[PDB]
Amino acid sequence: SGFRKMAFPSGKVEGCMVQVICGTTTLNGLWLDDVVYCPRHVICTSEDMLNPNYEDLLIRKSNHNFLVQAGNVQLRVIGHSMQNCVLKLKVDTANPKTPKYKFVRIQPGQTFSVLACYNGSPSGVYQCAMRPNFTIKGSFLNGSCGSVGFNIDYDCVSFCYMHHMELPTGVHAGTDLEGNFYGPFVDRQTAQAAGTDTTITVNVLAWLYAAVINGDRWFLNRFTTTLNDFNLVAMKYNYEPLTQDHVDILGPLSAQTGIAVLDMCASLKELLQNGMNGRTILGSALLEDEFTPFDVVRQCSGVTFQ
Amino acid sequence: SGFRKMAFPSGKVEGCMVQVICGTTTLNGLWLDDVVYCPRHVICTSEDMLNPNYEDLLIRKSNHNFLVQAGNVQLRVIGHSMQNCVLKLKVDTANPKTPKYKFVRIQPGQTFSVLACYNGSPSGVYQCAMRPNFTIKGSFLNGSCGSVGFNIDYDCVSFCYMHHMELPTGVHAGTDLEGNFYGPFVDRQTAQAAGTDTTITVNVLAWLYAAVINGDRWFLNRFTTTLNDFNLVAMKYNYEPLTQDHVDILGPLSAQTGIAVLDMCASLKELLQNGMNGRTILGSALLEDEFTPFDVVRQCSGVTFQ
Repeated sequence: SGFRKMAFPSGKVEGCMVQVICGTTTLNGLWLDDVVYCPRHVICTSEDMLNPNYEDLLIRKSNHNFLVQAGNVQLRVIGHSMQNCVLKLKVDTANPKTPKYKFVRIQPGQTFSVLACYNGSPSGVYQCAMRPNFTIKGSFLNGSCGSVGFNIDYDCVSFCYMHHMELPTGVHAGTDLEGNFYGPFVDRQTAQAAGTDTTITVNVLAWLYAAVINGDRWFLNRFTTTLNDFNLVAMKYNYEPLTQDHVDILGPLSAQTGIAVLDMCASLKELLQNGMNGRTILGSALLEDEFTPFDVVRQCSGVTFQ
Repeated sequence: SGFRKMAFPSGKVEGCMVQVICGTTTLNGLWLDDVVYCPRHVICTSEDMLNPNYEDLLIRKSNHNFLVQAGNVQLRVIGHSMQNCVLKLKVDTANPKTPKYKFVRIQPGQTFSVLACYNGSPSGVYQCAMRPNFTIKGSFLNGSCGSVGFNIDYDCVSFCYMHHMELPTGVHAGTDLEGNFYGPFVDRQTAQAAGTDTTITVNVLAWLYAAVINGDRWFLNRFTTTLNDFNLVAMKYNYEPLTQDHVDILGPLSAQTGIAVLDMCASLKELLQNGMNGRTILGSALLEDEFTPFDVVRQCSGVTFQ
């Protein structure tokens, strides 16, 4: 029993993290097969970041200007190319520790594990949700750029995030591993609006299910609701509209607990309208939205990897 | 910027986790050098757990009754001994993936990373505090026994916890790697009182410092206090008494922020007496006590491993 926000074991990703140096700039890179992926702003100075012309800045760089190191072993760059906002450095050596992997563009509301790195060295691991507004609320200090987010199913590591920047508001923005930013953001040191961050309703419901399974039941009421009625309430408190797809994803959890989804919606509605009145749920005084239905099932069943 | 509850990278520990089978019982073991460590209740059946005589139950076991497997590779047990509540299985092969390591008995209030395992396979990683009452609030399903807690400094993994049991109250109890239980607990399926769980005051203060560093400053007041005055309040809300040792540990954080420890105590005192009035600190609606002063410094500075 018990319910914790836990990350995937990071070992498989630890073996892929490298240090990338170009001029004065040092950040983290991801070494898979004979290719190293990193933020293209590795080529920028502090001044360049204000208004970079990446094509022109990269022209001034050759293969030998990129220094790649995996702890102690030196990697020779034998080719470089820019794919969107990522730089692909072709190296002479295939990573012997390359896991089975995919590149995945995740949807907003989905979760992943971040391996926070500095100077190519892993610092720590934690879970994140991709916010509806395509930001993340991580822990990223100077030099953390190129740190990656991932999910692990069985053998396969699915990379979904590379960290690029912190916005003036202190939230975090980045790309998929094809170098396409999540959200409207660009790799320029400028003012960038994230937009209204809504709560991931389906995740909150999944977490309420997790609570019931672990014996926190006080918030269960004798009321029910409709999708329309509920969504009217959702809109007021800046919650994502709940769809039938969402209802279907929660089906296994409703089946385990014997609580219909719309009954659980009615509980959430009261929590939103009345608050918690000093009580807590799974050790939290607010409604948690960083667990997907999958995360709850995975943890309540105890799925392992490799 | 940003502040997250993050675990140590688990790769070094992943390579040490094995499956231990004795009869019908399967749980996790820790393979270091040519010795495998596991909970001694591996030898128990469900019935045995009610009132086990471990010496007598172990007599009925020989080396060949212990099946140890590291993924696919079979380990031959060439010796077994019981050390307190742990079983030390001598195997024929030294773990090639044995990291530099120590065994450490941590103090209450200290934190560590748990690698949750099932069938010898890592499931996930999260941070825990050893509660003042020597319990932990983890996420441990059936088969998770033998999962370990650790800290990593640079090269060295310091193992501090092995999971043994869940109490009827749903909290978790276990041993150091010498097999001595933290707290008054025993490896018997019986009723066991944990005792009053107090809040780790020094950790709450460290976290308040973390908040200030990240720009959450609303709770800073124009008041101050004494240790005695503060501790009078602490006692009322079941907080650990704050000592001068605690004050000294917080010194670096007071120096960074320019907020005296006793001034920060005065803020905490008001928070305890008035609550948060609907506001949050570092995304929490309650006071967090699972970050040590070390954890805050580590994360605010960005210390890496290997």
